[PDB]
Amino acid sequence: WQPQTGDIIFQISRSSQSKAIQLATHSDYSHTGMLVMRNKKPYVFEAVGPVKYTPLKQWIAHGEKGKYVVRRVEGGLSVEQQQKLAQTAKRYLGKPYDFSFSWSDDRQYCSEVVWKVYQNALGMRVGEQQKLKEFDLSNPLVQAKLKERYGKNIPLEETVVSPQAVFDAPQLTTVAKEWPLF
Repeated sequence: WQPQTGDIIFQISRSSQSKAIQLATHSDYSHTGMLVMRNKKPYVFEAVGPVKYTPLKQWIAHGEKGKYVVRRVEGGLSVEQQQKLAQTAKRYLGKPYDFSFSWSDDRQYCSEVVWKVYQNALGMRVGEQQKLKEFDLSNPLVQAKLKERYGKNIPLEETVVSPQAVFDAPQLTTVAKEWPLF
């Protein structure tokens, strides 16, 4: 794998919400970011409170067991497309972490910011949106974490984009994988 600006990278978060996210979204992925080459060095643009750039080596090390998978638009992006993603990403830097998973731009969560950058830079929708209530909220671990964060005021009608949703976007192919399934 030769990292390129725009590559979308996924990992298992070590945060306490990570398991609930995996369960609700039927996914192994609980954190995502987008590669940005800065002076030819790979950084991961990610919404972690705040939205920021992180050196790729450090980003990967933070994932559980160092596991990661990388998706890229099939056939690659042009240099011009890459420069538009990089440019747009700049507009979200410094935004705090979106603890509400709200679709407003005030704060950002991980898959929200990757989705919004692709949409605003290239007009690509990289992933299906659905309502919070449409996820799988049946597991008691999931219900406990929703209670912890939201109490009774769960935003059931909120438009959300999950990491799994971005992963399964039709444009994408896998270009790197260090993820043993044993």
